[PDB]
Amino acid sequence: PPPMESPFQREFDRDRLFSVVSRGVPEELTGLLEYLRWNSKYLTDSAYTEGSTGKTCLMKAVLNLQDGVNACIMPLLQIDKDSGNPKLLVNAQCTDEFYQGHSALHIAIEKRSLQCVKLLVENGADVHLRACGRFFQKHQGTCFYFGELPLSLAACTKQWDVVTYLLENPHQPASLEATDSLGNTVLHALVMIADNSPENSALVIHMYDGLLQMGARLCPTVQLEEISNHQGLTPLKLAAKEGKIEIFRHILQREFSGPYQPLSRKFTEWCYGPVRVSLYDLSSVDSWEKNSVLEIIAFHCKSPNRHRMVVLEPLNKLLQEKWDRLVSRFFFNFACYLVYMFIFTVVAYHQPSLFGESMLLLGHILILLGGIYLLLGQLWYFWRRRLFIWISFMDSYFEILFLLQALLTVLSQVLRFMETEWYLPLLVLSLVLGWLNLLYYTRGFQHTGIYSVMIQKVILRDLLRFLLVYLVFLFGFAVALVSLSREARPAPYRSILDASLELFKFTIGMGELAFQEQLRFRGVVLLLLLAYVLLTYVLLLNMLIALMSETVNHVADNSWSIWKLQKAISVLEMENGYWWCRRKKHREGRLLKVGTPDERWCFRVEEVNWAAWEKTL
Amino acid sequence: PPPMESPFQREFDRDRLFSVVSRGVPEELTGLLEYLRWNSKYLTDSAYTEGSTGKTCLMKAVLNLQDGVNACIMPLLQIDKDSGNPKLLVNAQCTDEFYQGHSALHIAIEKRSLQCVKLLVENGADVHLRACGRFFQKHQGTCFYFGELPLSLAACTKQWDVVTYLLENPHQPASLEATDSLGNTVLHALVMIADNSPENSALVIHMYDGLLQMGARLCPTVQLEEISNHQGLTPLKLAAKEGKIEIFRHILQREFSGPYQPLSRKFTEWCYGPVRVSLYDLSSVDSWEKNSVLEIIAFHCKSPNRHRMVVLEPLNKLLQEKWDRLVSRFFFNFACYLVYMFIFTVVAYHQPSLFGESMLLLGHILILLGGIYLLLGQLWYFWRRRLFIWISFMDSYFEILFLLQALLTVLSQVLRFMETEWYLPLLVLSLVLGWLNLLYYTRGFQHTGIYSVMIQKVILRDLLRFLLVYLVFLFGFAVALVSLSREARPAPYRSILDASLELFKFTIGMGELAFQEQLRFRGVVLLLLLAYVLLTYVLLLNMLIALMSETVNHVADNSWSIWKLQKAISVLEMENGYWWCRRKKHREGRLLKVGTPDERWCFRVEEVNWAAWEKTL
Ligand SMILES: C=C(C)[C@@H]1CCC(C)=C[C@H]1c1c(O)cc(CCCCC)cc1O
Ligand SMILES: C=C(C)[C@@H]1CCC(C)=C[C@H]1c1c(O)cc(CCCCC)cc1O
Repeated sequence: PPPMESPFQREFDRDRLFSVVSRGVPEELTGLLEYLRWNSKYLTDSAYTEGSTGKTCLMKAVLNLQDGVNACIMPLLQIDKDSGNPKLLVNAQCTDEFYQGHSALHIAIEKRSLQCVKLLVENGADVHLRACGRFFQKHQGTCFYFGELPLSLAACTKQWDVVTYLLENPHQPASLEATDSLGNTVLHALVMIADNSPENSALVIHMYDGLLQMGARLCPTVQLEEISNHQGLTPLKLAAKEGKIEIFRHILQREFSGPYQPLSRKFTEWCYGPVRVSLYDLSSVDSWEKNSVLEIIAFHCKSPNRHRMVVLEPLNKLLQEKWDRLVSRFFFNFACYLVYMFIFTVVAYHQPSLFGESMLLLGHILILLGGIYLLLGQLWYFWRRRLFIWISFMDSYFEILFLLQALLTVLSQVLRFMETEWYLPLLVLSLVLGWLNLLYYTRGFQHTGIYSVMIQKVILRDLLRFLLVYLVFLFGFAVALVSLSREARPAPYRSILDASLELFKFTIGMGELAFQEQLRFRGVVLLLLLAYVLLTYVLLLNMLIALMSETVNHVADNSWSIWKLQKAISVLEMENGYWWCRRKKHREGRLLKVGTPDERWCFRVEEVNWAAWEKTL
Repeated sequence: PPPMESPFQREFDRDRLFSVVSRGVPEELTGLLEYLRWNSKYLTDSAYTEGSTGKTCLMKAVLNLQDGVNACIMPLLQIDKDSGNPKLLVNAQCTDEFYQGHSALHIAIEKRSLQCVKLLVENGADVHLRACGRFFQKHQGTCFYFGELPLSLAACTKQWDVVTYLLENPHQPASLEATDSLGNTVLHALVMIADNSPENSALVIHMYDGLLQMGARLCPTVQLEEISNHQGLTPLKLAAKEGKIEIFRHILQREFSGPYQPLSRKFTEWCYGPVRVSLYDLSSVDSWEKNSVLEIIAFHCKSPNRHRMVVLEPLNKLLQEKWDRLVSRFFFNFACYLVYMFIFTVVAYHQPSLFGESMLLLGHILILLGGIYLLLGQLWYFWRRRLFIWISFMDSYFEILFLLQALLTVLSQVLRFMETEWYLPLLVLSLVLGWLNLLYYTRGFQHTGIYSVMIQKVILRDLLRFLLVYLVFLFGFAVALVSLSREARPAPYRSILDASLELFKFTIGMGELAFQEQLRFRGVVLLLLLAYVLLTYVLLLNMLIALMSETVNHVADNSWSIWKLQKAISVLEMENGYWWCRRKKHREGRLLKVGTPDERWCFRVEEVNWAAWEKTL
C-alpha cells in the first residue's frame, strides 16, 4: 500500500505547492491563485493530487503540522473559496482502495490538534464523511477500524474536547446517532476498537460512559444503546458477539446516581448490612426475544473468553433459575435416552444369526423410530444454526456425534431391511457411539460435570500431531520389518498389517521381541526392533513431558466457567422445546416502573458479600 | 421474598402517609392525627401496614433517611403517644415468615445513624426484640444472621458508639448477657458472623475484645464467656464447632495487661532471653470434662480448617503430652491386633477341606472371640457418636472398616457353625480387610504416619468419576465385541464377562489384540479394539494429567497438621478406655491462684523462639 505521509519518499505545479505547503509559509503561496485562473483549473484536479490515491495539497497541509499548528490551512480555504469551483475541497476524499474516503478532517482529528479541526469546521467542512477504505476495515493486517466517521475517530483516540466540540459546535453538529457503511454507530465503534487489556478497557469504558451522558444531554428522546447495525446488533450484543468482555461487563451492570439515573441497568433495590439486592435490566439479555445476548454468547460468539461471560451477574442468576426450571426436563431427556440405549443394547446382544422373534422385531422397529427421531431432531438443530456451523462445532462436539449415531442406526436398519449382511458392523458402531454419547448428559450433575469438563485437558490437535509422528515411525519400521523378514535362512511380520500390529503392541505393553532364528537377518531385525522400542519410548516420554509442561503451569481453573457455559448452551437449546412441541418461553423478571413512563423488565438478584460490606464500612 | 424497601416498587390513607413519610416533611403530616380519632383507628392496624409483612409507616421512616437524618420520626412518636392505643409502635414487628420480628430499632441501627436510634430509645423503644425471621437465620441463601438482637446488630456491624450507647443509656440498658431464640448471646453471634478472611477476623477480634472489656466494666460478677446456648456451647466451643479458626485462635491465647488481666488465658510465667514460659487456661479445653473443645474439634466440627486447630498452642502441647502418656497403650492395642491377625492368617492358611484339628478349633474360637470383641467395641464407638454419624465417617474411615471386618468374621464363624460352604469367601474377605486395617495403626510412628496421610492425595470422588467414565467405555465396547464376535466366518469374546475381562486387561498391560481369522468381521473387531485402546489411552492420560495438575499447585503441606489431627482423634478415642474398662482421666494441668479468689486449672508451655526474641530486642 502507498504511504499516506512519508518524510523523504517521493510519491504552481504539484511538487512546488506540495513543498511550500509542507513547510507552510503563508506568504510564499502568493502567486498560486492567479495561476488557477488562467488555465481554469482547481485544487482538487487529478494533476494536483497524488493520482493513485487522490491525496490533495490540504491533506499534506494537515499531515505536516508544526507542533499541531499550521499557518497555511486557512490560506488554502481562501483559495478554494475564491477558486471558482462549485464543489469544495474539505469534503474531497481519496480514491485508492486502501484509503477510500479518508478526508482531511480525519487527519486534523488524528493529529490531536483542536486548532486545525476548529479552523476546518468553522470554515465549512463536513463531519459525516465516511472513511471506508481497506485500511479502515477490521480483521486485516495493518488496519485501523475506528468507525469510519470523524466523531468516532475523535472518540476512539481519547480526544475529549474534540468530541464535545464536534457535538457542540454552532456550524455543523455531528450526529451522535449516525452510522458508517457497515451500520455501526459510535458506541458500536467503541466496542469494535476495544481489547481485553485493562487500560484499554478503562479507556473504552470512560469514553462510553461520557458519550452516553452527552447523548442524554444532546439527544434525550432517542436512545443510543437501542440502535442496531446492518447485522442487527446493539452495542451490548456487539460486545457479546465479538468477545470483548470488560466493556460487556461494564454495560451489563451499570449504576449511575442522580440525573443520569435513567441510563443505568443495575438499580439497587435495597441493602441490609452485607446483603444487597439489585434490579438488573433484561433489555434483550434473556432468551425471550429472538436474538439476544444469551443466544449470541452461546451460539454466535467465537472467542476464548466466551465462557467467562456466563460467570458474571445477572447472567449467573438468570441461567441458574432457568436451569432450576428445566433440570426436570433435562433428566427426563436423559431417562428417555437411557431407555433408548437399553433397547439398543438388548436388541444388539440378543441378535440372531445371519414370541421372542416378534419381541425382537418390536425392539427393531422401536430402534428405527428412536433413530429417525434423533436424526430429525439433530437436523432441525443444525438447520436452526445454519448461519454458524463452525460455532455449533467448535465447542458442542456432541451434536455432531448424536447426528452421526442416529444416521448410522437409521442406515443400519435400512441395511437390515435390504437383506445385507453388512448391517451388523453399522449397528455395533451405532451402539458404541450411543454409549459414548451417554456421557453428554453428565453436565446436569455438579461434580461429575465439573470433572467431565476437567478431563479434557489434552488438546485434540496435540493428540493428532503426536499421531502423525507416531504413524510415520510405525509405518517406516513396518515396511522395514516386512522387507527384512521376507526371507528365511509361524513367520512373523509377513504383511505390513501384521507388522503394524506387532509394532503397535509395544505401546500397550504386550510387544514381543526375540532372537528369532527362523529369519536370516535375525540380528538386524532384533537391532531394528530395539531401535523402534528406544525411539518410541523417547517419543511417548517427550509427549508426556511436553504435554504436562503445557498443562501444569498454575493457569486459572476454567472448569466452573466452562461447566456453566455448557449448562447455558443446554438450557438455551432446551428452551425452544423439541422439534414438534415448540414451547413458549417465560418472560423472566417483573415489569417495574423505573424513573421516567419507562417501565423495564427487571430481574432482581439478592447477593451477599462480606468482603464488600466491610470495605464500605 | 418481598423486599423491605424498594425505591420504585409498589407494595391519611396508606399510600398518602407512606409517601409523605418517605419524603419526611414534619408539617405535611398535620391532618393525619384527627383522622385517627374519628374512626377509632391506630397506626399499627393491618390496613395501615403492608399486609403481608406488617411493615408499619415508621419502619418506612427509618428506612428512608435523608443522610441518616429524618425530621419526621419524633412526629410519629407524638402521634402514637397521643393516639389512644394501649400498645406502642416501636415495639411492633413484622409478621411475615421472612422478616419475622424485624422491628424498627433494627433498621435504625442498621442504617448506622446514632441520631435515630438515640431518638428511638430516648423515647421508649425496646432493646431486646428478637428479629427471628428466615432472613435472620444462618446457612440459607440471601440471609443475614446477626444474633437476632439490636445490641448484636450494633456489634456485628462495627458501630462502636451505638454499642456503648445501648449499654450505657439511662433509659433502657441492653442486657449484655441476653439471648436470641436460638440461645446465642452476643459473643456467640460474633462467632457465628465470623469468616476466615483476615480483615473480617480482625473486625470480629476487635469487637470481641472491646465487648469483653465492657462486660468487665458493666457486669463484673457474671462471666460472659461461660454462658451457653441451647446446644450447650460457650463461644470458644462455638468457634471450635463451626470452624472459625482465627477468632478461636484469638480466644485460646489471650493476654491482657493491667485491670483486664483477669480476663486473659495466656498468663506469662517467665521469660529468659529466647525462652518464654506461658500458663494457658484449660477452662473446658481438655478432655476431662464431658463436652469440651478437644472433643468438639475432633468429633463435632465439620470444616476443612479443622486440622489446623490442633496445630496451635496450648492444644499442641496438650495433645503431645497426652500422646506421650498413651503411646504405650496405642502400641499395646497394635500388638493385640497383630496377634489377632496372626491367628486369623494361620487359621485361614491351614484351613481343612470341605491334635492339629483341636488346635485349629482353638484358633477358630479365638477368632470368634476376637471378632465379637471388635464388633462390640465398634458398636459402642458408633453409639457414643450417635449424634454425628457423618463426622465419624468424613475423616475416620477406619472405624467403618473395623466394624465391617468384625461383622464379617462373626458372620463367617456362624456360617461355619451352620455347615454352609459359603463361609470361606467371608473368612477370606475378613482376612483381607484385617490386613488392610493393619494400616490404621501407622499413625503412631512419625515418619510413616506422615507418609500415610501424604499417600492420600487422589480424591475418592476423583477416582469414582473416572470409574464411571471408564465403566461406560468398557461396557459399550464389551457388548460391541460380543455382538460382533457372535458369528464365525477357543472363541474370544463369547460372553460379556469374558469380553469385559479381555478389555480390562489392556489397562494392566496384558491385553492381546490380533487379526483373528476365526471371526467373520475380523477387520471390524480389530479396528474396534484399536479404537478402544486409543480411547482408553487418552482417558487414562487425561486422568493422570488433570489429577497431577490438581495436586501439584504449590499448595501448603497439610500432612503434619492432618497427622496431628489423626493422633488427636486417636488419643481422644483412647482416653475413654475400652468398652469394659472405662478409665478415669487426668485433670491435665496444675491449679493456680491467679488474680481475683479465681483459681484456674492452668497448663504451662515452655517455648523458645529465636525469631520472636530478636524482634522484641
Ligand atoms: C529403554 C531404555 C534403554 C531407556 C528407558 C527409559 C528412557 C526414556 C530412556 C530409554 C533410552 C531410549 O529410549 C533411547 C536412548 C538413545 C536415543 C535413541 C535416539 C538417538 C537411550 C535411552 O536410555
Ligand atoms: C497409541 C497411540 C497411537 C498414542 C499413544 C500415546 C498418546 C496418549 C496418544 C495415543 C493416541 C490416542 O490414544 C488417540 C488418538 C486419536 C484420538 C481418538 C479420539 C478421537 C491419537 C493418538 O496419538
